[PDB]
Amino acid sequence: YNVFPRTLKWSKMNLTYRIVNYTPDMTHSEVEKAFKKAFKVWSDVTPLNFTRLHDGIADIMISFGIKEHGDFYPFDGPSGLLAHAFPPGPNYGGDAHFDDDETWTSSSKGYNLFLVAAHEFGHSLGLDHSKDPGALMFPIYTYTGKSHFMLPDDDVQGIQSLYGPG
Amino acid sequence: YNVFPRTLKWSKMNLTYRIVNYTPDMTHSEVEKAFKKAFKVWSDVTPLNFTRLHDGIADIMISFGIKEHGDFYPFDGPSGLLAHAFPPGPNYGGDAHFDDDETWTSSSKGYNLFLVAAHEFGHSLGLDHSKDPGALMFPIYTYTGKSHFMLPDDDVQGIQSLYGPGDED
Amino acid sequence: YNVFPRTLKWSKMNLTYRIVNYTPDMTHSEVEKAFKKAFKVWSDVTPLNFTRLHDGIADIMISFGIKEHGDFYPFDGPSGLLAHAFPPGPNYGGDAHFDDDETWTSSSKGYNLFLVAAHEFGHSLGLDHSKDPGALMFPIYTYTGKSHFMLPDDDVQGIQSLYGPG
Amino acid sequence: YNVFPRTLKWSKMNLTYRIVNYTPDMTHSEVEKAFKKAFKVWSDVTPLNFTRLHDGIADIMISFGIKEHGDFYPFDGPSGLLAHAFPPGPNYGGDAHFDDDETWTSSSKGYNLFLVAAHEFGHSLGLDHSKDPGALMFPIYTYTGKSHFMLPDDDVQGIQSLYGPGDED
Ligand SMILES: O=C(N[C@@H]1CCCS(=O)(=O)C1)c1ccc(Oc2ccc(C#C[C@]3(O)CN4CCC3CC4)cc2)cc1
Ligand SMILES: O=C(N[C@@H]1CCCS(=O)(=O)C1)c1ccc(Oc2ccc(C#C[C@]3(O)CN4CCC3CC4)cc2)cc1
Ligand SMILES: O=C(N[C@H]1CCCS(=O)(=O)C1)c1ccc(Oc2ccc(C#C[C@]3(O)CN4CCC3CC4)cc2)cc1
Ligand SMILES: O=C(N[C@H]1CCCS(=O)(=O)C1)c1ccc(Oc2ccc(C#C[C@]3(O)CN4CCC3CC4)cc2)cc1
Ligand SMILES: [Ca+2]
Ligand SMILES: [Ca+2]
Ligand SMILES: [Ca+2]
Ligand SMILES: [Ca+2]
Ligand SMILES: [Ca+2]
Ligand SMILES: [Ca+2]
Ligand SMILES: [Ca+2]
Ligand SMILES: [Ca+2]
Ligand code: NA
Ligand code: NA
Ligand code: NA
Ligand code: NA
Ligand SMILES: [Zn+2]
Ligand SMILES: [Zn+2]
Ligand SMILES: [Zn+2]
Ligand SMILES: [Zn+2]
Ligand SMILES: [Zn+2]
Ligand SMILES: [Zn+2]
Ligand SMILES: [Zn+2]
Ligand SMILES: [Zn+2]
Repeated sequence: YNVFPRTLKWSKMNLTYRIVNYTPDMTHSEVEKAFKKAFKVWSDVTPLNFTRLHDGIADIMISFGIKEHGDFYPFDGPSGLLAHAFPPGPNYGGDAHFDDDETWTSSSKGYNLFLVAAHEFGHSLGLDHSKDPGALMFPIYTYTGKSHFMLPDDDVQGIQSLYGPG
Repeated sequence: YNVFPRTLKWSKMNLTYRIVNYTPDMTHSEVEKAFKKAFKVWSDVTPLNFTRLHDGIADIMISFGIKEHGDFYPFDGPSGLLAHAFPPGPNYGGDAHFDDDETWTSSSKGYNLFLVAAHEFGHSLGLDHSKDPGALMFPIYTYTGKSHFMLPDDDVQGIQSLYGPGDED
Repeated sequence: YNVFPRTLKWSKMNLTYRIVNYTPDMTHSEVEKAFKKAFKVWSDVTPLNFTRLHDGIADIMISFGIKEHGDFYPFDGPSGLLAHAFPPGPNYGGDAHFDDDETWTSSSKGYNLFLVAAHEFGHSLGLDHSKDPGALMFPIYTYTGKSHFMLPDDDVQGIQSLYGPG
Repeated sequence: YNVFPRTLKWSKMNLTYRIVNYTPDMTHSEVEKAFKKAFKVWSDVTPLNFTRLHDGIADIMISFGIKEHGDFYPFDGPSGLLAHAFPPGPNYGGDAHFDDDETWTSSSKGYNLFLVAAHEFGHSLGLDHSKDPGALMFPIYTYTGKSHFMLPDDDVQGIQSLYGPGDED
């Protein structure tokens, strides 16, 4: 027999990402910074490193889309589903899509992109939803106003359980 | 925290299905009996339970379509791809699609719907194709009609590696 | 230059149809009768004839589907959009899809299939929406209880303006 | 009663568009200037009006995507198909898609976004490809950058056969 085995973790520590397109809501510079900072969340506590490619295929393809946007898991217009990502693996594995029917922001007016991305990249790297209500991997969006992100211990233990400490 | 599970499987034992639409080739009643039996192939041999829904969102959405019918697996007219099913997962996950350019039956003629459905529902549950030529999960159609259907050992081991044996008696 | 020319009418009077699949809500016999009767509406007042095929390609392919069902014009779950059809032409032209997230009926409990089909086949044959509130080609569903359908004069004039009288 | 119109065209002169997302290759501002100019190619020469929407449902939804991006017209990486647009109609009708595996510019380098958009928007409005090698609707990319853009006669005749000339002065 055969089952469908999942890829439980990336078998390499060095990963690439490509920002394929850009939301109307934020500057390219703001978007870029949000994603760089969201990857940093995970690289800061593991041996994982993240390199941005401008062209061609990277492990983690990032794009913004609305409704049916190419994977038959359509988004839903404003609110509800915010974004989704695929777990580790080839092709669509690791990739992240953000519903551009949301208003994305570098602060408080709409969804904070850094925080939603950081959550999504947890998925990209092998983490499911946490049941701990303080966790970044908890299913619900929270934005504290705080200018300095610290990754909650539950997420640190989760990611470390896959990759070890940095 | 939670890491994703080891294999694609359902994380709950109680599953629902919906017959979204029906083939011209057989009565509603024959289609329903075929699919009920196909699920029982798997429930008999694990702790899985299957309940039919008449409408709304079920885990396993069953439908009959031809050519482009809403995914990346277009059908191809008569013979060829008979049907396909998505592995366990949300939305399209677990769904089962049957090519209605085939002849579906409850006999030895055309393609026996019970047998192809039993096969497809292994995919819906987490089994890919087997290489064991006696396996129900073998990717080639073979008709048998034994009064008491026995699931081949290779399929019993595959499915129980995913969900365990359920009540062994 | 080129525009995209529409096919304004079928260039043949004899047309075929295929019922590809069947709703859960009605017997095959009931469904069959509804479609036969809905075609009859248009054949009764024009030289058009309709032949049912069981297999292969016919001019008017009839199927029931939910959500995304193969043409990127998805249905919408219960209520709202009931069905849609394509105007005359090859391939998808003439075809009719019915949203099987509606309850279809031979009477009053849910949508009367005969009446919605008859409307859809008006589209299949080259008619747009009527502005006359009594017309079968008016955009809004009405079901009178009446056991005997008579096609409103506005629709008779519309279809005849394309094909002539029977 | 109403028979369908003779050609695929918009049955209203006031049309809206939405820039759903943006290419990495150019600033928001450059992208907006390119598209505004592309629409003005057609509004200058018919009674058509185009208004930008910042969100929601517009007649013409513009977006940048790669490979499978939600239709039956997957992109193909660099060169090849540059972009495609649906003819006038509801939902996908009028929408314009640009392959972001191309290099989009506001110069002679890569593919000039203004020119490819001007071309695509003819499709969004009801023009198919022309055989006139000097036509904007010719299916092959050619760069010119004349300060005052003149729409070629073949494209003026095509578009006005659909919507008339608007104010001729
Ligand atoms: O789409 C989403 N949710 C649902 C999916 C199904 C459809 S639905 O249920 O409507 C929405 C979705 C929701 C949230 C999300 O990203 C998330 C998830 C959790 C957080 C968080 C948090 C914090 O408490 C706030 N700070 C202190 C502790 C911790 C970290 C920083 C932020 C973004 C990403 C996606
Ligand atoms: O889907 C539909 N409508 C909308 C489309 C956009 C989404 S929405 O606006 O929610 C619904 C739709 C609606 C209706 C429909 O079929 C129709 C349309 C009109 C009729 C009618 C009628 C009658 O008045 C009743 N009798 C006496 C005169 C005449 C004929 C017999 C019946 C079915 C077919 C499709
Ligand atoms: O679509 C199908 N396969 C290919 C078609 C060609 C195009 S493709 O090559 O992509 C896939 C397809 C789909 C479903 C199928 O269902 C199947 C698969 C296997 C069987 C079987 C069998 C037995 O040998 C007969 N009995 C004794 C032992 C076992 C069990 C009972 C029956 C139906 C079989 C084939
Ligand atoms: O995708 C495209 N075409 C093919 C690519 C190969 C795959 S395919 O063969 O399917 C289609 C494609 C898409 C958009 C294009 O935009 C176009 C099309 C034509 C032009 C032009 C031109 C001129 O000659 C230059 N100037 C003087 C006269 C005219 C007008 C101004 C510019 C952009 C051009 C090509
Ligand atoms: Ca990937
Ligand atoms: Ca949303
Ligand atoms: Ca087939
Ligand atoms: Ca499912
Ligand atoms: Ca057809
Ligand atoms: Ca509906
Ligand atoms: Ca390309
Ligand atoms: Ca549109
Ligand atoms: Na947005
Ligand atoms: Na069939
Ligand atoms: Na139904
Ligand atoms: Na690009
Ligand atoms: Zn997606
Ligand atoms: Zn999540
Ligand atoms: Zn399918
Ligand atoms: Zn199979
Ligand atoms: Zn359809
Ligand atoms: Zn209608
Ligand atoms: Zn496209
Ligand atoms: Zn073109």
